[PDB]
Amino acid sequence: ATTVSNLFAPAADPGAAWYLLDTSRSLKPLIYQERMKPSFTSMTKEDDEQV
Amino acid sequence: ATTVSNLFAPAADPGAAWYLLDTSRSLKPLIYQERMKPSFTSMTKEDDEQV
Repeated sequence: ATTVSNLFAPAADPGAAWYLLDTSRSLKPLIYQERMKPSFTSMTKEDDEQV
Repeated sequence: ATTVSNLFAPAADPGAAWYLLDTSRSLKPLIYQERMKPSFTSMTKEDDEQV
């Protein structure tokens, strides 16, 4: 705690143990979508909006 | 325009010129997107509606 100066939060870590700080967790990789076919509802009805 | 009670407006146009007095220009001709698919939203997946 500093009475006046509160600039930022420089962080120091050992990063050498079996684990690391703020470990990341993922279930499955990233998926991408292209609703461009004529069968897509919005791109035929929503003023031809494709997403 | 002359007289009172203005009448309908005929028009005199030549046809010899290959570039006619008017012109209808289009990016694409007629195109159709009949969605006869079992997975289409409104035929089996939102309603019993074929479009």
